Amino acid sequence: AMKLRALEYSDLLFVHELNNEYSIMSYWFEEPYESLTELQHLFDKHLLDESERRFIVEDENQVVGIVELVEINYIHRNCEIQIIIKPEFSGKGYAKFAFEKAIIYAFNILNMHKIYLYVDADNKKAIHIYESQGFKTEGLLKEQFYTKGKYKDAYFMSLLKSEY
Amino acid sequence: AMKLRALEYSDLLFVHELNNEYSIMSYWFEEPYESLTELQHLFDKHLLDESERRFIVEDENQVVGIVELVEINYIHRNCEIQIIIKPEFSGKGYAKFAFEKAIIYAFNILNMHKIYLYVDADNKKAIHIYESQGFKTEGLLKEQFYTKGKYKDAYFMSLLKSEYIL
Amino acid sequence: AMKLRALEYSDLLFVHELNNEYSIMSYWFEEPYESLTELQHLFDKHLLDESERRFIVEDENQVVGIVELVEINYIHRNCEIQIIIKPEFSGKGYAKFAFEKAIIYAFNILNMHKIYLYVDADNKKAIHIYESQGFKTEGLLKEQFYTKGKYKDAYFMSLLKSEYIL
Amino acid sequence: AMKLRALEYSDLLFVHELNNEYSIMSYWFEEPYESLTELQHLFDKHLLDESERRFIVEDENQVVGIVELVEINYIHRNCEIQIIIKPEFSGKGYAKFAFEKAIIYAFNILNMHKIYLYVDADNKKAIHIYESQGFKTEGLLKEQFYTKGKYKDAYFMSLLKSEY
Amino acid sequence: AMKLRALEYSDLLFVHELNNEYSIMSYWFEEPYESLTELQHLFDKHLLDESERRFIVEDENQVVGIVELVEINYIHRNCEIQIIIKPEFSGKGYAKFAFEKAIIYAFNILNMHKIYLYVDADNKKAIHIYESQGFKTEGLLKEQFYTKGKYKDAYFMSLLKSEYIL
Amino acid sequence: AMKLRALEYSDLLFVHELNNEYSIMSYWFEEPYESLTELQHLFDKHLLDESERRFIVEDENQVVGIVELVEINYIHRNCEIQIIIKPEFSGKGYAKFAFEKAIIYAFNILNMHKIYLYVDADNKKAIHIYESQGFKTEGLLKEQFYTKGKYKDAYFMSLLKSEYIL
Amino acid sequence: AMKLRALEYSDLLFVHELNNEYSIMSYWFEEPYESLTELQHLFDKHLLDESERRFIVEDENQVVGIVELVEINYIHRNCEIQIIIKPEFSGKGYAKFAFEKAIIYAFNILNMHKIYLYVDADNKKAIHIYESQGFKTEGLLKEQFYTKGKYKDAYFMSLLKSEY
Amino acid sequence: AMKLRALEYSDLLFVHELNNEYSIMSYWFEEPYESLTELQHLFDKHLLDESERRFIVEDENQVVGIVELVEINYIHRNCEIQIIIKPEFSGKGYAKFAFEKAIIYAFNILNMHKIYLYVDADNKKAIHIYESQGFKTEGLLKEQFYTKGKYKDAYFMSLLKSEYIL
Amino acid sequence: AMKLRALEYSDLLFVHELNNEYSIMSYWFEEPYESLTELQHLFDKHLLDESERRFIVEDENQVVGIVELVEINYIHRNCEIQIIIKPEFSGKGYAKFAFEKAIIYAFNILNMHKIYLYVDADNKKAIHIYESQGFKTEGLLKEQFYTKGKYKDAYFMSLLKSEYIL
Amino acid sequence: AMKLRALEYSDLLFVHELNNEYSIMSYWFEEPYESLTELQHLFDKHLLDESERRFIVEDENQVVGIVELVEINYIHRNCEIQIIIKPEFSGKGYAKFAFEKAIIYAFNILNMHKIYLYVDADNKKAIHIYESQGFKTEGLLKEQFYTKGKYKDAYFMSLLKSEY
Amino acid sequence: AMKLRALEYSDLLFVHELNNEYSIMSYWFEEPYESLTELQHLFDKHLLDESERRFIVEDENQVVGIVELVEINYIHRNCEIQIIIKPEFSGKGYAKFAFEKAIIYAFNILNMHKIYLYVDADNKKAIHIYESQGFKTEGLLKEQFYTKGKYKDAYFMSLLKSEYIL
Amino acid sequence: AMKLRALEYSDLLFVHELNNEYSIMSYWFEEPYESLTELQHLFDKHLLDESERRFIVEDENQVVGIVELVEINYIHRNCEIQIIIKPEFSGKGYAKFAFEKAIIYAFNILNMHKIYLYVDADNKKAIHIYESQGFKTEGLLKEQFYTKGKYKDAYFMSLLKSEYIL
Repeated sequence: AMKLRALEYSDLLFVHELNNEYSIMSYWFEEPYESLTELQHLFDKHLLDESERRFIVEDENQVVGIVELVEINYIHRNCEIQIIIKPEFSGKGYAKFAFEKAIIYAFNILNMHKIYLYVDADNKKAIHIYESQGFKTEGLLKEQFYTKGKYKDAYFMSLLKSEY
Repeated sequence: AMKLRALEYSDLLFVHELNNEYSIMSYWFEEPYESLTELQHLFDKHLLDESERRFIVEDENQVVGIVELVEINYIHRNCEIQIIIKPEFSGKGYAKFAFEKAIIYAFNILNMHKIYLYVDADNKKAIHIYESQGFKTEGLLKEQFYTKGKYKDAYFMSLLKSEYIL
Repeated sequence: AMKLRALEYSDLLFVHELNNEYSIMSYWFEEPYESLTELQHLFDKHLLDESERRFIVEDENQVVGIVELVEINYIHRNCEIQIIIKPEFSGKGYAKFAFEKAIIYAFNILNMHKIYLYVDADNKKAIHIYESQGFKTEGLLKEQFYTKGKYKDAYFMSLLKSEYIL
Repeated sequence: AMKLRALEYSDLLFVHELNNEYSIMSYWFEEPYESLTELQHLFDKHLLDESERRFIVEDENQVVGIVELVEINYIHRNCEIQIIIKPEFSGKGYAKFAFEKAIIYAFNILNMHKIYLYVDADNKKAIHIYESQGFKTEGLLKEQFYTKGKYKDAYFMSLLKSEY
Repeated sequence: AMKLRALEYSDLLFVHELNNEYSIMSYWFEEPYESLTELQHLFDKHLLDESERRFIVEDENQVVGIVELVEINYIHRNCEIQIIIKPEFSGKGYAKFAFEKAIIYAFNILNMHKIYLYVDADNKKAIHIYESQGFKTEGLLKEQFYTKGKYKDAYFMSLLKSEYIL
Repeated sequence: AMKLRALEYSDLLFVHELNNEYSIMSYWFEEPYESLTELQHLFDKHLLDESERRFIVEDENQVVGIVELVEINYIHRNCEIQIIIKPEFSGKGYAKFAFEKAIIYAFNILNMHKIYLYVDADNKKAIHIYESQGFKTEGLLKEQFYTKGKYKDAYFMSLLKSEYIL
Repeated sequence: AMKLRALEYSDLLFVHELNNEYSIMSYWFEEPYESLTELQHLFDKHLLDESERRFIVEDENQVVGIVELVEINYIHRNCEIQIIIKPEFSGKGYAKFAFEKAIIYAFNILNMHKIYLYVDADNKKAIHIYESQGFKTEGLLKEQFYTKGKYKDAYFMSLLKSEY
Repeated sequence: AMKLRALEYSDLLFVHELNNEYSIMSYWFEEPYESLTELQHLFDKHLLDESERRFIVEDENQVVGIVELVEINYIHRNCEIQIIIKPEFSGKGYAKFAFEKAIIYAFNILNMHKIYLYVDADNKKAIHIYESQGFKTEGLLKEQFYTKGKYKDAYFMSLLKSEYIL
Repeated sequence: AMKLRALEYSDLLFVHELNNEYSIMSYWFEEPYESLTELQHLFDKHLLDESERRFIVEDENQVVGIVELVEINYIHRNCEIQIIIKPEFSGKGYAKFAFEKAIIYAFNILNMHKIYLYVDADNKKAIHIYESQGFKTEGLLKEQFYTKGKYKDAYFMSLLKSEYIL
Repeated sequence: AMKLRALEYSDLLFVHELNNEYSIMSYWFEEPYESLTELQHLFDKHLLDESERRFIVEDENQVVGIVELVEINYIHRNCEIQIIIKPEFSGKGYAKFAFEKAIIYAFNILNMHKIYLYVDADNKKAIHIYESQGFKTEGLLKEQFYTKGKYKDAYFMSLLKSEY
Repeated sequence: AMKLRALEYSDLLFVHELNNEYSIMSYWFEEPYESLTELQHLFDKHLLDESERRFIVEDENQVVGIVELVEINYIHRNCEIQIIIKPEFSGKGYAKFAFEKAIIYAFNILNMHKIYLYVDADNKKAIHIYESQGFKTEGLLKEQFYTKGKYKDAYFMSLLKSEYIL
Repeated sequence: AMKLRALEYSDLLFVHELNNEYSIMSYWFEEPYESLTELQHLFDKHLLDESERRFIVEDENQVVGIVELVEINYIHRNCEIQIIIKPEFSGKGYAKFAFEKAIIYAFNILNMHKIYLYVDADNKKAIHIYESQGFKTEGLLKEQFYTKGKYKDAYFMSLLKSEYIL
């Protein structure tokens, strides 16, 4: 049994660890540096931010990951989606479930018209996970991000509600 | 023995659980997403908001639900009513008790002239529970809400004090 | 042994209970709805309010009630008096003692020239308890309040210092 | 032609003068002392106070008086009414018009159930003005106010909507 | 030539005049009382309120009215519409132009799915002006408002984008 | 024609001058140093201070002086009175009129039971001006103040309301 | 062994009790009403108030009373003195010691030129305690205070440093 | 002679006009609604925002347009570029000059590694103006925006510094 | 005719001119750098600072200098004195008048017991002006200050009230 | 006649223009972008900043330039010096005078022990102006700044008080 | 083994004890009165005050005293020094160690040019302890302080870095 | 196993110790004085400061040191690097690992173009530890700092990314 539940202050500890792991943040072009105090101040800052919906992917025993619908625009009705499953719990398909539930939330609850995401071109794993759900590559932004000491190309992929 | 009491800060932990259940919030067109900190900040924000009266529905042993009189207008003397009995305690008549007690509170204490509510046209259970108390359908707002990925119609039902006590 | 002391923050919980009992509040035309947080914010708000003196009525064992000198005007030298003894401790004469001590505080310490009160015209018990101390009815405000789904009249009663010393 | 219009900051000057006249304030048990700065701070303080409705009685040429519905309670549905016409403009029936318009506002707009007022027992003028409109004496509060160096009795009068 | 533009702080002087006219506010169940300072503080308060879009209706020479899209919900994708053309400029078709431009703004720019409004059941002028644009009566809320000392019913009318552009 | 009115912010400039004249302040044991900005901040500070009533004494043409009812205590019902007529307008009897009107304000409007004042034992002019109105010396505080490089004694004088009406 | 020590937040509990005793406050014309919260807010308010010096009179075992040098004026170099010994500990001369130490503080530390006090004319006890230390009656303010339902005369007494 | 300067508060009025023209905003997928007060508050809000560089495009006589380097990221070293020339001054080549100067600012002063932009797939004029400077289409985001009552696709175009120096 | 009056906000423009003259600030070991805004913020900061009494020295026609009693300690009853007469008005005896008036103010109004000052050991002009009034050298602080790129000694001079008036 | 005077709010207009000129800011590695509002907020922010001393170089008629002693450290007793003369007024030796006066201020008034500065290696003009006053090159920081689309080397030069 | 370390908030309890001892504060002309809350607020106030360096003097087992470098001026490069060793730990040479360590801190870390102090002319113990380290009497300020009900003279002593290390 | 992590508030205590050791700070020209409260306020102050990246150097068991990338400039793309390994854990090579990991962070994550540092010319150990990683001396700032009662020269050393990848 797996579920998605709103992010809570009490969970920031977990979110702290993830945000300070190099391997995880790198694949998503993030910086693996964030004090718990800064994370808590950011949680408080965006407490009423209706452009974001940060969730927690939880299995039958503990929290396993995070999934975020960010840049939620209510005029164009689209939003970016980000998924991060801790490598400790990779091996059990949590990413696909979290992705499906996040898509269902964005379309059926937030009434979004389109979802999009940026994925490292070399991250064929996540690329295939996304393609399985109906996401189609719409762009190839070359040298759009800098990580591991090099500029990396990123696929801009997306999915329309009409296609879902 | 059942009662309604004022919603307390200490009760938010329960309300939180209800505000994140998809099945519960859906029937009320709400969004099943709210951090405990957000709920607390909102409680603090509306602490002195006289347009709201959020009661907790409690039974002989523990809390069971929440009934709220919101959008209380004191010029037109009307307010919206919302009921949410946790499914764990469903089928015990708590909904009817809480709804009737809230009607009495609105008419006899708040001196309201009219009460109204929006109910999904498919929730015949709630429509019947409301009709039993005297609420009559006054409108059908088609595609008025959006839930479960579809636009849902809503009966605007209401009850007048004159119809409730003559 | 009975006494009156100043209302303390730590006492608010007791007050909270009283402020949510419909039976206690209705006779005083108040609304039986108040979260503990709202009561605490109100206590902090009026902490320096010199127009109010809220005393706790305590018996030999525990707190039994509340008395209040509100709307204290220092130019006209008068103030409204309110008393509430929890029904659990009713029938033991606490209300008369609290009324006497509050009158003494108003006249001898606050240097008030007059005390007044509103009492439901049907509440003959409180009316006689007040008349015993010399409070005389000076007005009949018809339909002055709304409670229990009906408009209620109220006696405006009062006692001058010149009548208290005579 | 006479009218009632919401009180404005720009009118406080007038309200200042009235509030510092002994003869006027005395009949209404008020204190004839108020700096313009204090009056402006009080106007700002009660800007969003929904328990009050302060108006201005204006004739065909200038402002003549003030009329206030205060202590507006929306549970018991009643409020106190106060009227003050500057003596310069006494002689033309402005008080009766202002009173009638204030009653109409309280009953037909604020949906009030009862209106009440305190009037000095010796103020037979205002007493008769009020009795003409249907107000009935409900109480005689003796020595309820102190002015001109003596305690004065005050009639508590009122009018129900059913009677109006 | 007629246009709708964003409401500006400098325009409040006009809005003030409209917010204190009994005849205008009555048909919209509003209260004809608002100090210029209150209106300014409210404008400042809702400056960043994305649930509102308050347009001023202007003609070839001067301002004539105000049309507002309020209660903009971005989940259910619906909003309420309100029109007020000053009587001085009535009978010139400004109301129809402003209403149609506001409908277009809501459907084509705000990406709204439905528009609705409350109209007094006696204001057949406004009911007809709204029916001409495609609005259909979806409800009759009896005694829903209180104005001119009487409880007034209100037609809940609405228009769907699907019905407006297919 | 002479009058007393409430102290206004616009009057502070006048006050400023008086508050920087050594001759005027020394007799009242004050310090002749006060920037206009400090006086304005003090006026704003005590704007809502109900313990003080600062009146301007105005003649037929211009402002001539200041009178003050300070340390107004509403439990003991007394207050200190202070008067200062600019030497430019001295000798015309303004001080006696201001004293009489201030006493009348304290007794008849503020409902004071007693008025008191401090006056330099050498200032026989002010002493006689006070004794004319019924103020009687109740104390001689020796070396109570320090001015002009010397410790100065002061008469504590006062007048009861019972003596003022008799 | 007796001592005087600066008033501390931790001692306000004691100061609370004293301030709510009718018999004690009455003799000093104070009002026997004060919540602990108000007392703490007042302590915080006057934390940096250099016009006051509030002490605590402590014996060999516990706190017994309070003594305050208030209205400290540094131009005229004088201040009012107030002493309150809890009746429980009356019987042991704590008031005389506290008074002497407060006088020594005012004169030798604060460099005051004169000390004064108000004492109820009927309080012959405190009057004699003060006269023993050299205080001389300088005034009789009749009906200066109101307590126990009556106006009471108060002796204004004082002591110069030159006389001490 | 044409130039680019920093956006000043005094310029906001001009911006205001541009930000309320439907024709100008629709092509950039913006909403043509913004009170002057909101624009001023936004200018003050982002005054210290180092992620944005908003320049005014000025000609020999007056201000003609705006250019903007927004979403400036200093880790990945890229930023979005936006340009708007008022239609009154269109056809004179101002847009190309502004684009060139903004690219030069981004690459030579901000040390950016890449610039990118969104442009409506139908706006062939802007597309060619961008392609002239070396911006190459890297993506086609279908139904990425909503304007004029229709979902619109957008080319994601961009230019690297290595292509600009080569 | 010469006088000393309280320093006013409006006077800062003059003080500014003096606070940026190297020759003036040097003899007083101050730094000849201070923006008008800094001077204004400092005036506002010390507005209620009772440890300072900053007088402006004025003549028959215009302002000429500034004399200040700073570091006013009310336990030890001593304060430092500083004089600055603008060179334009030098050689007219303004310094002696201002210094003597300040001494009188300190001893006779502030009730100070001792006055002191630091003076450069080379400024024999100031040393003599101070000795003429009774100030006696009590210390020689070598290399106590740093000005004109060199460490300068300073005479600590002082005057007792007992020595000034016996 | 030339002088240096403290920077004033009223002068920020001038400072605005200079700060938005590309040629000037480039030689000093600054960014030629600054709104007048931002400049005023920065002036207010550093109003009490004792680590800075910003002056204005003024000739017989108008303001000509700016000179700043920044990063004033009072432990190590050193500070950076920056000079900017508007090109309109280049041709009259204002830079040398401003530099000399700033050095005199830093050493003789601020009691500094050492002054230092960064100058573009290609800016032989300013380099020689500085060398004339006794400044000696202590370092060559290669690619220390980025301007005009290229990394530029900067001479770190300085002057001790003992050498001055 | 002895050391000096920065004063910590947790250390205030000790400092409090020293700030209320008459014998200790007297020799330093301080007032033996300070609530723990006042001391804490002052510590918080001067938390970022670079003019002060308050060290605690600790021994092998526990805290023993406090040594402070105050009035640190960074233009003239001088500061005042104050030592207070609790009498319980007197006669063990802690004063000399702390004073010498503070001198070293001022000259070698803070880069001060001169150190000075005020000492009661009767405290020959402290005068000798200071002379042993090189401090030389530079002034005699008579009646400069007031303690134990008498005006006390004070030696202004000081030490130059040039005299300490040549 | 050794690692670098982000500096946490809970780590400040460790930092506090290091920041009060004269031996550790002197080599980095810092002052060995800092209360824990000041360090906490500084951590909170720079919490959102993107110009700094303060890492803790941790070994297999406990925290051993600190490394810092400060003065991070994103236009010129450079930053200063600082390292401090507590002497207790010196000699185990932690400093070289921390330096390498910090350089990697600056170049590969922050995208820095150059790193630089100041090191005491006598600290040959740190100089060689830096030269091993490719840092080359670019300047000799003589008498650039003041510590241990003497002015000290410092090597300005640095490493480009082009040299790090080559």
